[PDB]
Amino acid sequence: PSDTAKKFKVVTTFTIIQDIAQNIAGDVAVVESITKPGAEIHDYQPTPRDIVKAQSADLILWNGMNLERWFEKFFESIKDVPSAVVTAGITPLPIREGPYSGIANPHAWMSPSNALIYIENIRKALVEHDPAHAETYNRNAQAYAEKIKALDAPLRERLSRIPAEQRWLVTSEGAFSYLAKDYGFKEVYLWPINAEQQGIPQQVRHVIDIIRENKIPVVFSESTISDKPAKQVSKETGAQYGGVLYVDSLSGEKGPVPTYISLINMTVDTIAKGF
Ligand SMILES: [Zn+2]
Repeated sequence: PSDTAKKFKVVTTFTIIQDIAQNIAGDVAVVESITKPGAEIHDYQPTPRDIVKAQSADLILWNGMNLERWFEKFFESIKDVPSAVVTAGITPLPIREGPYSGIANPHAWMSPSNALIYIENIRKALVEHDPAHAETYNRNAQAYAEKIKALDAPLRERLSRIPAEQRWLVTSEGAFSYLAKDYGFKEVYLWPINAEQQGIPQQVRHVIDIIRENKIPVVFSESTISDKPAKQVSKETGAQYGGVLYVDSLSGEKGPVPTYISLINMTVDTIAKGF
């Protein structure tokens, strides 16, 4: 097939988009993520090796919706490589309280129906910038979208033993708003979006309140942030610590969450197991 031939190179900001894009690209392009699995993605601090990586790319993809607060500054260091957001056509859910009230929640990929839009935007970008391989990108995008569509029934079935009134999803970052909307959960979080911020101790008390009044049985944390506030809530309440949920990062390839599909599956399975 050729060990020497330089393939079209895509660099993504973080691992979820890398894996979605690699499924669309197949063996016709190579996709690499800037952030490493487990690394916090909202306020990531790029290195000089990161600049070298993106400079080597033919196309740079990012979430937008101000997810990657570092990206626009990072992109100043890149010359003559185009960049594209992958969330065009996504309906934002706003953050509802605090100093980020009204800012778009950037975690749109946790809705599998939204992931179809991610796939379409990535397909368009790949076809635009590497048109010689359009048939491969289109074939692959269609087959991957069908895989994602086929998740809806098993995911809903996996959550089907939790009656509507009990469907409370208590997490650390409020990163699950789109998933909660899709599957009919009421979200509760310890902070509305990852950031250096005040007010988490106050919110811990508020969440203990909500847990106690609704007798919610489980609370979670996520793979790139601290599990201490979540475990503070579980200690003070009848709720068990059920975490860890995956949203901002895949695991390593040898870890429990190597792919975007595995991420959606593991997050849903862990929620269901909590109940
Ligand atoms: Zn996040």
